[PDB]
Amino acid sequence: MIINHNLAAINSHRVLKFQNEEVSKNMEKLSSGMRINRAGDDASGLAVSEKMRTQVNGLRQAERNTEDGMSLIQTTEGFLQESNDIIQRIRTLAIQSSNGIYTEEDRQMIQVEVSQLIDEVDRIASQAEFNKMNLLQGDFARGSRATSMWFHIGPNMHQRERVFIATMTARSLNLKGQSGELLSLSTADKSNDAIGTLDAALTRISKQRANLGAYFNRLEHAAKGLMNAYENTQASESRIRDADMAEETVAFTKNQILVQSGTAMLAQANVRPQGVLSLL
Repeated sequence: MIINHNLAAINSHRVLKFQNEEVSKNMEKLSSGMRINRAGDDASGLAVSEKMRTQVNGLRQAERNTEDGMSLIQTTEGFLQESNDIIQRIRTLAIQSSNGIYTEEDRQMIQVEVSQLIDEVDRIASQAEFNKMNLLQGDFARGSRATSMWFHIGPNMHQRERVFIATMTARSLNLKGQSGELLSLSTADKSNDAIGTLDAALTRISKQRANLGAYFNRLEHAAKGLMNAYENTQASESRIRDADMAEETVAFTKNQILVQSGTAMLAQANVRPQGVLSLL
């Protein structure tokens, strides 16, 4: 028997060391909880998982953006509500002032309230704000040269939609003139003519409310779609990257038993050449 080299021990050790490497890979997978932990396990799977992680993060952020845009729209509509109520009050006052039983003094008394209400409309226009941004002054109007409002409702580069808000000053409503002269109710004839102007202003405010309502409805649908897409994308990403722990435990236990058996066989092969010494 050859004792200068122990080939059985060499073979047993080689098998054992590669079994130990397999055990280490299993432990990595079990402690992290992810099937892919280093490049090499599945390169294309890792690339697809990273793209899907980008998509998941973007879908969550886009849903948050959609909620924020919803909040902005809701604030703007809430601001328009007060203006609509004020214009309704002014129209009722114009109906009353058209009657012939009133003198000029009573019409001036009505014009006092008209002046206060028109000033309140202008105050709403110039002071309605969202995150230090004016909403009703025409900054986001269709032909505006100041700025534009965009909502980024998608996880990718150009997935954004534009929102237009028109001007609700007493001027775009024709309650204030070019030189700043207020709408007048001080005479019966002018009060009668003021009914049509107030009707047109109510029409403009209603159109603006309809536009914002449509914007909100669309944002609702977009948010529901974004949540559904995010759930599906998380399902796909976890199906590609996350480890199944039952299978991993099975493989780990098998490799542990193999390591134990290989160690026993290495110990057995180490003492094998001791039988030669009986011949010396």
